Amino acid sequence: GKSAFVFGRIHYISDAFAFNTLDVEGLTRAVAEGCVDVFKEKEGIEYLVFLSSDLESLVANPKQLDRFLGWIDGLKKRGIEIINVAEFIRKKVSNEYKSLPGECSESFRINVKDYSSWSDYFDLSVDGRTSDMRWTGIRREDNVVIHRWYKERKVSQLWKFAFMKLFRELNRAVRFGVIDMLRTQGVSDIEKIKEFLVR
Amino acid sequence: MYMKFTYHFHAYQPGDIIYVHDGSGWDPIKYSERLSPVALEIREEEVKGRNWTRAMIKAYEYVDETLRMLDEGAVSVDFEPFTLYMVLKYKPKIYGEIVETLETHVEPTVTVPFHPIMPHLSHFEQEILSKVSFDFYLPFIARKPIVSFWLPENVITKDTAKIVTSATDKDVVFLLDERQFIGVNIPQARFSCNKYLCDGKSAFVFGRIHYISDAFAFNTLDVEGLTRAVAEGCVDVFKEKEGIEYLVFLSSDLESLVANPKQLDRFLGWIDGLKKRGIEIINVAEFIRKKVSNEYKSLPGECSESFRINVKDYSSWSDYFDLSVDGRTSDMRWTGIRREDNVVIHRWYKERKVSQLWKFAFMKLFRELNRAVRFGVIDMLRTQGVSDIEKIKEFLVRYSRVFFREHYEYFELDTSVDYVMEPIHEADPSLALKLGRIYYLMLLANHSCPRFWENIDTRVTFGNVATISKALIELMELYMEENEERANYIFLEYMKLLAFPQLYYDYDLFRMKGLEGWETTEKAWFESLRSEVPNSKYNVVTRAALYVGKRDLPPDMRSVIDTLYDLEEAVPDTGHIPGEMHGKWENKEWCEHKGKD
Amino acid sequence: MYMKFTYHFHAYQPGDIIYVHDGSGWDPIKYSERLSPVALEIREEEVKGRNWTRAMIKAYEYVDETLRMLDEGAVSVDFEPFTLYMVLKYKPKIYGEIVETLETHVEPTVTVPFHPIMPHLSHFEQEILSKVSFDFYLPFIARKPIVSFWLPENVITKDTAKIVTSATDKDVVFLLDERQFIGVNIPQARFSCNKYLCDGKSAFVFGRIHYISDAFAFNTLDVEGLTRAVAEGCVDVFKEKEGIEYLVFLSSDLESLVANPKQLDRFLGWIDGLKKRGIEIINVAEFIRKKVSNEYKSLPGECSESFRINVKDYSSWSDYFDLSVDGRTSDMRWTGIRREDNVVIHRWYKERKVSQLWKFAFMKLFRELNRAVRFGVIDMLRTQGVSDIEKIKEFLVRYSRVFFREHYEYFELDTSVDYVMEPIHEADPSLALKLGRIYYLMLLANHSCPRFWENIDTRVTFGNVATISKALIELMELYMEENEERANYIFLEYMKLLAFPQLYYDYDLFRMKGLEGWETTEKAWFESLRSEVPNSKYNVVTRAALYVGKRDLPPDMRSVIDTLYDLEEAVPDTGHIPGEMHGKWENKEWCEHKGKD
Repeated sequence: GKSAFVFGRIHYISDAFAFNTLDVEGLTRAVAEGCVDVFKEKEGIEYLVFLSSDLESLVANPKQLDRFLGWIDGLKKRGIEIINVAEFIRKKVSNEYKSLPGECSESFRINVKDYSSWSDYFDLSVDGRTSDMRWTGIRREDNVVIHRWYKERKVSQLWKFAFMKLFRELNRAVRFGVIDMLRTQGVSDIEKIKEFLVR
Repeated sequence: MYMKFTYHFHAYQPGDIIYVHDGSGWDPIKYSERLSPVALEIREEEVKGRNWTRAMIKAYEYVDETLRMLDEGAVSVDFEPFTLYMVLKYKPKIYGEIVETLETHVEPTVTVPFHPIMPHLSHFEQEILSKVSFDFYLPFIARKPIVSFWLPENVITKDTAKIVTSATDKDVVFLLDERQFIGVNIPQARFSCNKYLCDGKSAFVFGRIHYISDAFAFNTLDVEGLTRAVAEGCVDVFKEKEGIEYLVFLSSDLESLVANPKQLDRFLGWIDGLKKRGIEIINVAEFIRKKVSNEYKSLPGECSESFRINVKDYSSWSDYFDLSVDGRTSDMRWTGIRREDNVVIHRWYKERKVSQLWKFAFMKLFRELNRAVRFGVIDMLRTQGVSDIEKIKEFLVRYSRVFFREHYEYFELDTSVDYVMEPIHEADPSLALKLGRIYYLMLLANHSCPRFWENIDTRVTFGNVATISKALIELMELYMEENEERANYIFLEYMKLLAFPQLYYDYDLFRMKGLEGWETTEKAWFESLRSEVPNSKYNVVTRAALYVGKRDLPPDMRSVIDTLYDLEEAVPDTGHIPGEMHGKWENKEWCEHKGKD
Repeated sequence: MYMKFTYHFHAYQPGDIIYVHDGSGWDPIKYSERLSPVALEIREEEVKGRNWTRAMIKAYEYVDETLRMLDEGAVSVDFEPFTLYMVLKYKPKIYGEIVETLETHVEPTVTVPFHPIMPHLSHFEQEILSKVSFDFYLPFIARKPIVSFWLPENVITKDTAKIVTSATDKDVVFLLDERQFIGVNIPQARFSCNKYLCDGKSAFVFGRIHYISDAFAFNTLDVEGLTRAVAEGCVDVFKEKEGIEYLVFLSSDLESLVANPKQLDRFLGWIDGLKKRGIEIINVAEFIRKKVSNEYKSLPGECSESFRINVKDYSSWSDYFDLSVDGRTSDMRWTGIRREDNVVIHRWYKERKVSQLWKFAFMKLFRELNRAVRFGVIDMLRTQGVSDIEKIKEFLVRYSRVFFREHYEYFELDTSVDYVMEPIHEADPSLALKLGRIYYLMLLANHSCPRFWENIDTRVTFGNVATISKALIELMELYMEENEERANYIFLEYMKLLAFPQLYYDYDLFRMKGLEGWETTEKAWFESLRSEVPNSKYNVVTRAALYVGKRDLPPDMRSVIDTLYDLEEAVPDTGHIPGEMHGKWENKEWCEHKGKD
């Protein structure tokens, strides 16, 4: 019905910062060199390297704030402009930034895998993509229940499925309660109840 | 750097055969070639040939001189067998230089005779071709425990991989394109030593990066851009810090080194640029050996069955990627059909859209012709007391020593009649060697090339059809000698070539769905078949079938084609192959044949 | 009793045509017939003919005399159009008697010209045949608001039912077999006035009881047993108490009335026995009318869309029921394939098992030949300015007035060239009427009969092939006159008949699975094709194609078949049809052709 823009982070560089597995030189090179699009540099076409992490990664260790500042500084020194995903798109559509033919349009539509995530147990992926098995305890591709290591023992993740399922039922019990009781008060329009719950 | 780099080059020419001469089958085939003068510019020199094949064979000498400038073991090369054979026959000095290079200086890579799409052949043909590939390459690979292998257009399926790996005791490395990998994403698998399960055994696999390979091959990045794309764009910052070697693997046609006059120097400059960046140039097999030997450091499990990845069946290195719906390649280029939604595609040619439906019909017809020939061989050998299909297979593999005799003899390998006939020694060699010739003409007729291009009317389509017509008429005539009804079973097959346009109806192609909705109409089919040359009103398939038939058919059958067709319009002239337009042709409007001698 | 009873008889002869004579297409076809003397015993009399068709036409007079002994409106009868036409030409007095009976005494039932399996034809052919069926029957059905309809072998699909019902404004009653019903069990639906949705409109349906019908037709129960099976075995105790009329409907070939010498008297005795039990004999259409008029009492909803039942697509009245896996019939008898598990079946013939794979190939080949003819007609009419496919369809329907001219003229219906050419009056009638002839020879060639029997080598298979060969050679020659390349598109089609055994390979029949596991092997295929006559070494398809080709092919093409084949072995002799063995044949070992005159 509508179409959305989409950007996908690079997991391995994002986590390299967030979990302190590469120094500032390494992070700078991983981006400035590792992500270079030589064709777009030639054609003078802007492209966006987009990374993401929890904000709390900035205090995951006492040096994270300086590391991040040094990283961004390293990139600017490479001639890399730091610019947010929205202002990036805005600068594209405005044609302040040159584009490929069809860029930021509905011919540049890509797909996204249903139930994929940014933080799933990737070591169990069978398609090289992510899923939601971490929160359900079930790998969908072969419909099996997984286990994980915890304090030296393997633990079934079956409890997550039950937890999730139970809450679907509690959630509905509460929602129907609200609707049933508001009905007694002479409120029949479910859309008015929705607007209320929103307000 | 811990990054290593290598390049693989694949060399192949379909040849310029327009009419195979009659022969007994006891010797390699002889033939008439197209006369279509053309020249290639290499640096400041012009290299001229009487046809494209002969121009390119001369060019191969310049390529070899350039490969000799590289360090030992830097790159790998496969030469398609009949291509190397044509070099041997035409310019044995050039063959000598190339084989010396393959022996000592570059890693030799095994590939299939006649460059068919392997998963578009029956298992029986694939089996014979796989065994012949390793035999033909014996002089270059005899002592090697691991060998790399080049499937034509890198079109692979698990079944085809099983046939190939079953045909040798060596470990195989398949050279592929990274867009073929599945069950892992591209960055996740990149540059590591991965393996691939082909059932009974596993193979190593490496996948090229097409955008960098093509930036070289089609001259869209300068040497500095190529150097940057590799040294920077491919860096693995983690492996650099861990001191773990990884391989950036690229591949192109060997002929890309003469795609324009500066290619040879661009390539040398690129390699020099990488070496100066601290990147060692090391071929795929040596890279694996160093990982396996622990001379290089590995990720846990690297180079073992723990590092298995999957490859998409029917994927390739050269598909029409702009039509991909899964981010991977397929074989739609050669079949005319996108598998994911089962639709017949179109492509542009001379600024009009042309349905690719003809490719499906051509492929399907050849599957049928191939079996008619194979079953004819099996049937006639049965009449000679040979009933064991495995002995027949052995004979057909050994017959490559007749077909490529001078190559095996160059390397002091036995090509004698007694060697070739050994598995079927109860059979009359006059009949058996004729059947071997017929079988090999059929194999030669399965070049993938016609289906690579958007337009049917090319010299390679003419060649495939003229070659299979030779085989069919000879097989028909063997059955006539027996006073057999089966002779007309074979005439039926030849009639399907002559009456190629009728296959739209007979194959029910009207039932298929076009991508845009018009590609499977009668109008789209017939328009796709229109002649591209003014001196023939017939489509190229009919044209070639007539060209051979008017020479070879028995008199009654010749009178039939003389009545139905204007035989003066059966000429070898065809449309040009778009990829050959960089040549300096005497006739650049179409692919001529000068017929005065 | 409230029970009502009726019988339906279906009359059809494939004919004995062995070679159609050349003709312009302006007149009905003329032809040479098989000379194979045979006699039928009816009561104490012998009825003799020069061939089976002519013997049976004489027999029809005895059948008519017996039907005239029944009460008015008791039974229904369909006569296949060309069968009735052959009666008219050979014995017009017998045709007169039959048509008088159809006009006044029995309910006339519409059926399709040439008795093809309708769901085994393309929609286009089915459409033409459906429209012709109602036109041909105009003299018998013009004033009727409801008409019964006989699909050959009762093979039906919802799509075919839609084509048939769309071809008339009348309500249709389909006469079927109760083993065809689905979505209801047999006792649940039995004897009621049910309907059937064929999309836009609905039809009435009645399903025969095969075991009682066959007990009569094959003489396995005496008259008292037949009477009991109906009056007792079919009683609906509830409807008897409720006073609700119900119809026990049975059906057989009309020729079952001469399957042995006592059949006619058995039938009359059976009807007499039922009437004495209080059972009124009333044809299907009259039964429906009485329900609809409320002269009879109905269950709530009876005879309306409320009483809809379903019919299994591809079910029939005569399938190999011993191989059924769902308790219903199918079309495996004619295709050679059981649909439920997709396997190729075998049957017994002369105490050996014979694969039915040949039936699939024969069916598939004819689908292709049919289209080649139809597209040739459409293409050649296009060259005459006729582009509207609907006008072409109208012309092909009106052409039945040429093909069956004497029948329409008997009933004072317009058969003039101006009437027939009206929808395509811009076209040259010399060409158009030749194309109409060619199209109708193709239709005539689609008799279902060859595929009914277990063995390919029969006079009906010979006839179908000889007839389609005539059409193809004529169409080829029309294209030759235009100096067209398309002439060899048609020669290809004829070559597929000549080289019929090669279709095992070309149709990839080796990929199919046999029921027992051997039915799809090469050995099974070739054994199935072996000649059943000592004076021809060729399979019956090749034999017939040669028989016509040696007479009709242009001289160059005749020389080709003269070189590849022994034309003295192209004779019309074939194996016998198992169902004709009750006849007294001059040669009972095979179906001869005496060729001296």
